[PDB]
Amino acid sequence: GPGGSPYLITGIPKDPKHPLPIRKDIDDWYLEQTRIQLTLFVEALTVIQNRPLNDQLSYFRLAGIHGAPWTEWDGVPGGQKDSKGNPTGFCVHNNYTFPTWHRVYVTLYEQVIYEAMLDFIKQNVPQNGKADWENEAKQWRLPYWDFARFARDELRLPILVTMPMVKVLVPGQPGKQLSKPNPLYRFQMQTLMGTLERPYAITSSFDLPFDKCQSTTKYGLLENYNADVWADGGQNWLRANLALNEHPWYQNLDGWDSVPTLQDMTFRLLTTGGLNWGEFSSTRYDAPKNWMNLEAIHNNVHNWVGGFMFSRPGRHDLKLWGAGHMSSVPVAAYDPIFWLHHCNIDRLTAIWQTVNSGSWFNDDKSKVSKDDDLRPFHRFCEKTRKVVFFRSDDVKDWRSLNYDYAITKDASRIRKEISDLYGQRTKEVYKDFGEEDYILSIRYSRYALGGKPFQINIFFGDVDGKDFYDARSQNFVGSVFNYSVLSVSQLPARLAVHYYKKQNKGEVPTPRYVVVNSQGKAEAEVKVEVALHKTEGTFYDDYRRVADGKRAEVDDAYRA
Amino acid sequence: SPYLITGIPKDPKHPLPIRKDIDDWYLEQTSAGSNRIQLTLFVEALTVIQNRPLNDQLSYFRLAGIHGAPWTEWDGVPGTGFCVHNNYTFPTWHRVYVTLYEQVIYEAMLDFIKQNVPQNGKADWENEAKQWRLPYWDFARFARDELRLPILVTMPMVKVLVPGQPGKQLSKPNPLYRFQMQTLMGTLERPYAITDLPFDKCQSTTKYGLLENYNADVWADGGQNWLRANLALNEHPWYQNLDGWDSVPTLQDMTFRLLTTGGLNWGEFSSTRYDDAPKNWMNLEAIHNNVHNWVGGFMFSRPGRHDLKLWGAGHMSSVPVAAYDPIFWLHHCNIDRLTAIWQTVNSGSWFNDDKSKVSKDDDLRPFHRFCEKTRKVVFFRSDDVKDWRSLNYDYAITKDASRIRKEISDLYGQEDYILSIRYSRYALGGKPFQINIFFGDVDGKDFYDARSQNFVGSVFNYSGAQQEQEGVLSVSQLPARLAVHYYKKQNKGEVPTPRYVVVNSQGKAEAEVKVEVALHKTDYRRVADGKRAEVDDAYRA
Ligand SMILES: [Cu+2]
Ligand SMILES: [Cu+2]
Ligand SMILES: [Cu+2]
Ligand SMILES: [Cu+2]
Repeated sequence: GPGGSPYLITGIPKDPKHPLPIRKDIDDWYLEQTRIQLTLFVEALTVIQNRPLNDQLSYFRLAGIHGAPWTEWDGVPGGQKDSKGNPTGFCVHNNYTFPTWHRVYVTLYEQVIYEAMLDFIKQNVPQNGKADWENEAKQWRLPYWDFARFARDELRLPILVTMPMVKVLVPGQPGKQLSKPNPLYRFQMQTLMGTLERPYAITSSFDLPFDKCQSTTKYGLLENYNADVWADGGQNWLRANLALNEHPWYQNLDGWDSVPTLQDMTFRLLTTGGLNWGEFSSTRYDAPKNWMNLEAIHNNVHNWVGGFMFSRPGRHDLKLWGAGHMSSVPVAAYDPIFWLHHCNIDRLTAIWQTVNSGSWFNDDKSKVSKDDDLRPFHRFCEKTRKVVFFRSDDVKDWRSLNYDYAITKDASRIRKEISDLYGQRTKEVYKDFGEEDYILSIRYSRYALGGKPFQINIFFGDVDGKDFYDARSQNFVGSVFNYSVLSVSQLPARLAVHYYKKQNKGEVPTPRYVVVNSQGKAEAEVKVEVALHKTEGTFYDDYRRVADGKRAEVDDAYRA
Repeated sequence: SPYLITGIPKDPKHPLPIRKDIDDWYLEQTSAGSNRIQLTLFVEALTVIQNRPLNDQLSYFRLAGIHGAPWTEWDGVPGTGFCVHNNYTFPTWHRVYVTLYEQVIYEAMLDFIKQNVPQNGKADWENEAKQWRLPYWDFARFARDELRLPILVTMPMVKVLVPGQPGKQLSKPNPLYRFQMQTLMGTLERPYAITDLPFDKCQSTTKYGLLENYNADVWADGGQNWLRANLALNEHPWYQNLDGWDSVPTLQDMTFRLLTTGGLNWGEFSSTRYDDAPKNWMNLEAIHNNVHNWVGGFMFSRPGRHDLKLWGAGHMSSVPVAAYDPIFWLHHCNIDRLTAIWQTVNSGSWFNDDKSKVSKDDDLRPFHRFCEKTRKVVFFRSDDVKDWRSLNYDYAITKDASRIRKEISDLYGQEDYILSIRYSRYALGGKPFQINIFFGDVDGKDFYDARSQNFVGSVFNYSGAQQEQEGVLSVSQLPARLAVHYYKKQNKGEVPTPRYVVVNSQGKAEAEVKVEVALHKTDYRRVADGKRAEVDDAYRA
C-alpha cells in the first residue's frame, strides 16, 4: 500500500457524532441538492481518477483489482490464470463468496473516496468552513443505484451518470459554482488503455476492442466504424435505459400492460422464502424455484448497462447493438457506474440477510467457501495482532464497516418497503390474470464458449430468424447473460405464458432458446437446459415442470 | 473592425488549395503517418477561437451568433438574424459566411504557430496552415453501405502533435464534437444570453439530446447521439426495411437529382422560395433543411407509451442556434460545394431569371470587403463570389470540369414518380414542423420516420402572430418511383393518394395545417393530389 505498508480496510472510521450513516439512493441524494456532499464526491473522485498508475489508490488501480490488467495490488501477486491458461483477476464470480468479496470491494472504494474528501478539505476549504465540510464528509456514504426502482414509469440509469458535467461549489467563494467534467459519467485516461506503461496495458480474455478505448463507454463499440471512434464511444444512456426496461415482446402490443422484468426479478429475489445462502448468493450450480439468485440479476444488469454485441449480420439502418465496458468482467470496474451497481447489490444482500437471518453460508455447498481469504483485501486482526485478509464472517454484519441502508434500519417494516418499492407494478398487472405462476429455469456452463460471453434469449412461439435479440424481437420472453461446474438463473414467465396461451388455444408454450454471441450470431453448440414450470397460486401470495426447452434455428446468414 | 473578408491570402507555393472531404482528410492526417500537422492546427486553432471572450467578435460564439440568436451586432452592423433563408441569395450569403469561418481559423493557426512552434519548425507548420482549407462533410456519399456524420465529429477527443516535442502526441477535447460554454447559454452576460426547446438550459450543443421527462440538468449537455443522427440521415421509405427489398437513402437520390437535372434557373435551384414547374422543385435549400433536421433532431417529446425512444432535439434543427454546433460549418461547406458543382454544369444560370434577378445585388450584411474601384469598404454582394476561386479555395470535383458528370455519378448515382410539396414556413406562426408523406394507411400512433408504416419521405420546415412575406411560399420535392412501385404491388396496382401529417416539436399532428402535396408521373403529369391523414386523439395537437 501507499508508504510501503498494507492498506487496512476499515470502512469510514467511527465518529460518535455520526452514528451509522446511510448509503442513500443516488437519485434521491442528487435531487435534494441539485451542496457540499455533491462537491466533495465530485472533487474527491476526480482526484482519485487523476492519480498516477503507480499510486495503488488511483481509480485505475482500484478498478484494476477486479480484472484486467491483472497486476498485483497491495503486495498481493496478480497474474493469476485459470486451469486453461486464461487470465483472471481477484474478483469472485460464480461462487458463494460473490456477495462478500464485493461487499469488501465497495467498502474499499468508499473509504478511499472519504480519505480523498478529507485531503480535499485540508487543501481547499477556508478556516470558517472546515468543520462544516468535515462534518459532511463524515456523514457521506457511497450512494447506491436502485436499478429496480422506478425513476422520478420506467427503470433508469442514475440522473448523475447521464450528465457530462456537474456544478460544484468553490470553497471560499460563496455562491460561486463551477461546471466541471463529471467523474461519474465516464472514466477517461490520457491514452488508449492498450498502450499504457507496462505492466498496466489493457490487452488480450476479451474480443471487444477494449485495448483501443481511452474512456469507458456504454453501447459505444460497434464494428465497421473508424477505430478512433472507439477511443471514446460515448455514453448511450438512452439505449442502456431501454435495455434496463426489458420485458416480453407482447407487452409492446396495444391492449397489454408492461412490467419491467428486472423489477419483477428483484421483487421475487427479495420476497421468496426458503433459499439457503448457496442458492441466493451465486449462479454457481454443482429446486428450480430457488434458481432466482442475486448474481444472475447482477449479470443481466451488467449486460443491459454496457452492451455486449459488437456487430449484427445483414443490413440494418436502426442499430440496436453496441458494446461497452460494463458487459465484460475484465474491464467493467472501470465504468464509474460499476460501483453504484455493486453498492445496490450490497444493499440487496443486506435486505435479503435481514429477512433470511439464519441463512448465512448455511448449506453444504457454500460452507466450504465461508473461510476463504477475500484477497487482496487486508485488515488488522486484533485477536492475533496480525495483518490478515478479510473473510466473509468479518462482513456478515455490514454495520461493522460503519455504514447502513435506510431500508435495513427497521426489520419490522422492511417487508412493506420491499413491496412498495419493487412489487406494486408486478402485483398490479399479475392481479388481472388467474392465480398461478410460471417460471423459466435456465442452466448453462459459463465456459461453453471458451470463456467468451453470450446471451441466452427465450421465446414463446416462432422465432424470427433475423431478429432474435431483445424485446423488439417477435415472441421474446426474456434473457440470461453469461457475464463470464454450471450456472443457473430464473426468469418470470407468468405474463408471457398467458399471452401465448391466448394466441394458441390454451397450449403451454415450448420455450425456444437462441444463444447469441458478440457478433450477433447464433451459437449452435452451446448447451442450455431450459424448462417451464407452473404452480397454482401467485408467487407473492409447488412448481411442476410443464414444458421442455428446445433450441431455435435462425437464418443461415445469422449462424455462427 | 471592419473585418475584411478575403478568404485565405494567396501564396504561390499553394495554388488554389482544395477543401477536402473531411473523412478523406482525417484518414490522410491519421493513417498516412504520425505527422498530423493540419489536424493539430485545425483542432488547436478552433479550440482557441471557441475560448475567446464574448466581446471578441472573432470568438466562436460571436461568429455563430451572426446566423441567428442572440441577434446582436457584428462588425459594427446593427443586429431575426443576418442569415438569408427562403431567398435566392441563400447560397451566396452562406458562401461568404463559410469563408469568414475558414479565414478566422487560418488566422488563428498562424497565431498558434507564433505561440507554440519553435523557430526552426515555423516554415514547416506555416506551409501546412497555408495548404489547409475548411473540409466539407459529404452528407450524400457512402461513408468509408450508408451515409454518416464525419468520423471526426463523432470523436470526443482527438490526438494532436506538440510542436518541438518530437513524437509526443496529446489527447485533447475535440472542438468539432460540440461547442461547450462554461455556463448555461441562457445565463450569459447581456446582451449575449440565449433566452419550444430548452436551449437556454444548454451549456453545450447537442444532437438528439433534449427530451421531455428527464431532469433539466441532463439538458445542460444532452450528448452527441451520432448513431441516431446517422439513422435519420439514411431516411428512406419504410417498405425498404422489409425482408427482400433493396434500400436507397433518399438524401443521396435527392442530391444526385439536384446535381444532374438540367434546365433549372438560378431561382429554382438556389432556394425553397416560391414567388407566386414541380419537376423543378428539387432545390439546394430544401435538401439542406432536411439535413439540419436529421443531424439535430427537432422533437422534444412524443405522446403515448414508448419504450424505444426515437425522438430528441438538438441545435442543428433550429435556425436561431444551429450555427453553434460545429458540424454546421461542415454541412454548409458541402452546400457551398454543391453550389459550385451546379454552377459548373449550369454556367449561364446566375440570378438571371425574372424571379431571382431582383435579389442579385442585395448587400450580404454583415460581411465587409474592400472595393478596389472606389477604395471604400462595402458589403459583399453575390456577384463578388460567383467565382468561389476568387476567395482562394476550390473543390477537387470542380478542378476538372470535363470529368464532373462521371464523378457525380460515381459518388451519388451508382416511368418516374415524384412528390411535389408546397408549404408556408409560417403555417405554425414560424415554429418548425415536419411534413411526413405516406402511401397507404397511416398508423395513428406512429407517423414519424422510416420505422412508421407506409412512410415515403419528409420535408422539414427549418424556420423559427408572425406571417411569411406576402406572395411567398416554399417548395420541395421527393423521389417516389420505388415507393410507388411497392404500393402498387401491395394494392392491386392503385396509384397511391399521398397522405400527409404535419408534426410539431411535441410529436403531435397539426390537424389545421394544409400543405399542397401532389404525385407526378412521367413530361411530368399530375396523377394524384395529397390529403391530410388523421392520427389518434392522443396524438393530435
Ligand atoms: Cu465482480
Ligand atoms: Cu459485477
Ligand atoms: Cu443559415
Ligand atoms: Cu443552414
